[PDB]
Amino acid sequence: RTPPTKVSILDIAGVDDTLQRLLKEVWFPLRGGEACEKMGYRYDNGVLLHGPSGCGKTTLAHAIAGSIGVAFIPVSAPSVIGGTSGESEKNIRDVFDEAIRLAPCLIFLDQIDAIAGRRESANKGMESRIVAEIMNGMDRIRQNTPLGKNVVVLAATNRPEFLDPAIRRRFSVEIDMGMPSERAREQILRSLTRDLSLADDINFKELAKMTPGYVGSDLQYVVKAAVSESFQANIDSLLAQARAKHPADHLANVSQPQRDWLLLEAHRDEEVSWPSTKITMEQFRKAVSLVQPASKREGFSTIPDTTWSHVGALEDVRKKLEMSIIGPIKNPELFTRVGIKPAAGILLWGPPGCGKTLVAKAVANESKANFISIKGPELLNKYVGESERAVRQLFSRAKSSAPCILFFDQMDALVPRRDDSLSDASARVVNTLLTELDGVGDRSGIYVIGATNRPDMIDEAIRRPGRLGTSIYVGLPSAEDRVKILKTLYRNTVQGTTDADLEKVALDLRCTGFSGADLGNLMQAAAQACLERVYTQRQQKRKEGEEEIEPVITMEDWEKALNEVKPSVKDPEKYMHS
Amino acid sequence: VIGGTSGESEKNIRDVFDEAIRLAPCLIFLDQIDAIAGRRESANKGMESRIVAEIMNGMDRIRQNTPLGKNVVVLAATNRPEFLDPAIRRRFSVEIDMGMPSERAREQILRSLTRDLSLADDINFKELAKMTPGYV
Amino acid sequence: PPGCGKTLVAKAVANESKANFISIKGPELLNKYVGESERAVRQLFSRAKSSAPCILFFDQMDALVPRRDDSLSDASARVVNTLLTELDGVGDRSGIYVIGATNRPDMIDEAIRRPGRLGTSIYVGLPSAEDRVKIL
Amino acid sequence: VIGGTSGESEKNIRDVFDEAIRLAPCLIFLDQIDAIAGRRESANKGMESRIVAEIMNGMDRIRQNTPLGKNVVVLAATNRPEFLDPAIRRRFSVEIDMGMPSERAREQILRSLTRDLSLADDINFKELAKMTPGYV
Ligand SMILES: Nc1ncnc2c1ncn2[C@@H]1O[C@H](COP(=O)(O)OP(=O)(O)OP(=O)(O)O)[C@@H](O)[C@H]1O
Ligand SMILES: Nc1ncnc2c1ncn2[C@@H]1O[C@H](COP(=O)(O)OP(=O)(O)OP(=O)(O)O)[C@@H](O)[C@H]1O
Ligand SMILES: Nc1ncnc2c1ncn2[C@@H]1O[C@H](COP(=O)(O)OP(=O)(O)OP(=O)(O)O)[C@@H](O)[C@H]1O
Repeated sequence: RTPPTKVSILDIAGVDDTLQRLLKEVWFPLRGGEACEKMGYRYDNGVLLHGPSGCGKTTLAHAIAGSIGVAFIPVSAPSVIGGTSGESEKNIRDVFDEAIRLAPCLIFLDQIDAIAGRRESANKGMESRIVAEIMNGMDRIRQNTPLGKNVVVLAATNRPEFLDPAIRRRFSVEIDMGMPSERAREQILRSLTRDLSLADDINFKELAKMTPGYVGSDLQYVVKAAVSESFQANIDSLLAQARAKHPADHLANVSQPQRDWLLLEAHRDEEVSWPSTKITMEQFRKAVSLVQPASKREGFSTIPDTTWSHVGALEDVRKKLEMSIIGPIKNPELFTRVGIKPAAGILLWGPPGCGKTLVAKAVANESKANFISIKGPELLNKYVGESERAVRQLFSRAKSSAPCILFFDQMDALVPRRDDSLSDASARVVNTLLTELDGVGDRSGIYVIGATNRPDMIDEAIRRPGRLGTSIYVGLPSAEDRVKILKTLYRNTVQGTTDADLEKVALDLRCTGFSGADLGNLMQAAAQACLERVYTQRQQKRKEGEEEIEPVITMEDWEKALNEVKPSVKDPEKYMHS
Repeated sequence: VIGGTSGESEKNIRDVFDEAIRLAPCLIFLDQIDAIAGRRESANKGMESRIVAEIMNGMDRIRQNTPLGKNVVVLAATNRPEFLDPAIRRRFSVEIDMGMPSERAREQILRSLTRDLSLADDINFKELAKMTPGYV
Repeated sequence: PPGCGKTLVAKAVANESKANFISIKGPELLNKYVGESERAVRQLFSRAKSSAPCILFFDQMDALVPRRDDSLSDASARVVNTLLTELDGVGDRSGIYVIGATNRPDMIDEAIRRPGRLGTSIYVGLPSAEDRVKIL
Repeated sequence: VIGGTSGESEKNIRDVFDEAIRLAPCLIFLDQIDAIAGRRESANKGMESRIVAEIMNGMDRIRQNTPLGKNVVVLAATNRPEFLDPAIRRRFSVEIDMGMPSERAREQILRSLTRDLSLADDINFKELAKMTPGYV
């Protein structure tokens, strides 16, 4: 005999719509058994729960059992497997036999991909036999049902693709336990906080709002993180106290962590009373900063220290970018009220080294959003079915977590291989990419940025609206802009700043025919010439006559460097026309 | 037809064909054939390829015995012709396409299901069937 | 031109005839398998044949058709040849009318353009005032 | 002959040859040989090359045993000679070309089949054969 367990039903929240559906399907057959028997109509047999790990699949099942008050038969993935080749099958039979005999009951199959995976992926004669046993059992239930047998088979899996298509057909009802909403997260936070003494400054609503792609397990951890952060005060107190009881002078210290450890080791049997303190909103923010879960293994590239102050000029472009990306992320209220859908993607095109890569990062930084950079051919594999699968995976990861900027550097590699016939592998990848782009427009958060030094050979299909429609040109031909760039570069030095010198340098003819990369090089060249002057002068004086070093840079150094240096890019006609 | 040990499956296929040829007139019905005989290139198992071979051998045996007084017709049902091995496709001669279900057919199916239910007078199964395009 | 209402015109014709309509768009045809692509195309025509009158619509044909004038691969060659074969077959029996649409006409094989296949080349545009007000 | 584990395949080949040499007179028929013994350069698997080796070993064993009273002839059928490994080609001595059925050949085949039927006087098998292009 196996009676039900006592689990809290008030623990799970944020699953309003899904729980309602589950109720409808499970309540009628289990609770009103006499009614269903009289009518003669047939009901729901199998309920499959899917979604990521730690989503509360096992808990939901346990809760449902306890709440209804029916008999719970837990079937875990390795619980039925025996030693001899026959005991496993015998046990499966006994499980189903006892289950049909005693009613009402709930059979729960936790982690089903370990028992019934694809029969083509299993070359063993035992695994295929087990799948067959399950099928046979399912049929037996269906036949017995009109008498008074009431058993519902619940099941939980982490991946639907690994399951055998045959068992998928057998199971009729499916519930997706995915990613929660703002309201849902708020509820989860309250459930966890329930046993804690929160301060008045804590607003769970604010936490929930500023918590984008976090799951039930993640929120659980954020609460735990806060607990550890608060108890740092007690650690400091103990350290001071220990250094007074056992001084040990300066013999116990070589470093800081080691000395702390040693003091505690000496104490051992010393019991201390811990005061119950309340948590602040500041402690939660600190805890949040140190958390990185769920989509941590994705390959999340951290945002650099690049701001708008690092980019000289391009003020028009800055404003346009703010509208498109920062507009929807920071002000969702504004967009919903006016009536327009949020963006999908932009394309940065123009001459090399003009700040395209920088702009992408800068925008990501500003928005305080996530950033992923895939450059040129970082997709392709040696196998026949991995490149396409990988692309699919990227979009799946992006869909799961948002806000994020997906950056594709040098699209000049993948896109031109369409207009002229070359390969089959390249064809499959680009077609999958087009497919993935089309399959996303509603439920944004993921903004795709593309960059290319060559706008020439690219397929018009990719350019079409809904895919990468906003074509932003990054070029450089004006005087005012150059002065701003010079100031921006010479801003990051640390007396003598000299503004007048910067303007004059910009005015010169040689400077007119330059680019961002060229100006950077000029600055470096000037610095090198200055070093030569400092070295020659200092060595002569020290040897003949130790003095001080002068890092100052005058105009003579700039003038000499300017005379020598020549431009990189020659013809702008190629970029503009094509 | 699938068993536990690597040999019982093949033995059963033989027994099925043997009893079938012995007793006549009969109709052998192979329901869902893509699970037994899929493409031999897509099956990396040594048992699956062996089963396809057993079916082929059985087919030949029937052809030889036939002029005596053996009358057996092999019916088969599949959901997808692409998944079937081109070899077995060649063996089978007659093909019938049971396509898109009709208005009349849907009406009949609805009646079969409703049979145990107490329907009201305002319900017109004919109207339901008409406004039900691509449902199976 | 791109986005002139090709889909709308196609539906209007189909609706008026009170006939069936099937729409297969560009890359929503391609699979990972090799020998299944040709069998799938055969299946589409078989389904269309079974339920006639029907209009078979192919949106954005710029993908499949240009891979003839220049030697790319073997897979693309088989698919296009099967398509040409399927088109030639349907003409006397009829009931199934194939409509193709593309925003780009340049690189296309003249063989597909020949009368009896996709021979009737109709040029479409969008320059009307009344329509623009409705869109706004 | 192919099994599940890496060894059962080879064991079976041995058993086939062993039983065959023991019992005489017999005819061993290898149907579709390019699937078992293809070119060893085109097969990057360590199992396929090993199987070709097993066949070669078996062939030698027969030659040695022969002067006692062992009478076994190995027949084989293939669709393409170019796909076969040059090594096995050398082992095999006699070759028969079963070519394309011409107008004359088709006429003969028709007669073979009609043999048990009561044909009318208006039937000219010669006319049928003439107007039957690519039939096997
Ligand atoms: N939605 C949720 N609400 C509240 N608590 C949750 C939720 N999801 C998980 N938890 C906490 O995390 C624990 C793990 O839940 P559970 O084991 O049911 O997840 P799961 O999806 O079944 O994981 P797996 O399928 O990998 O076993 C629970 O004991 C619970 O305390
Ligand atoms: N406006 C700018 N401000 C600061 N640095 C710049 C600017 N433009 C170019 N650079 C310098 O050029 C380098 C490359 O910039 P970025 O990669 O963004 O240019 P790009 O247009 O992507 O061309 P490419 O990557 O092909 O060189 C950076 O390391 C940066 O120091
Ligand atoms: N996704 C859609 N599919 C079909 N019709 C649409 C769609 N969106 C809008 N419409 C209708 O068509 C008109 C807008 O025309 P639109 O510019 O979308 O060209 P279309 O040919 O209809 O769409 P598409 O170019 O995507 O095929 C509107 O009056 C609207 O009622």
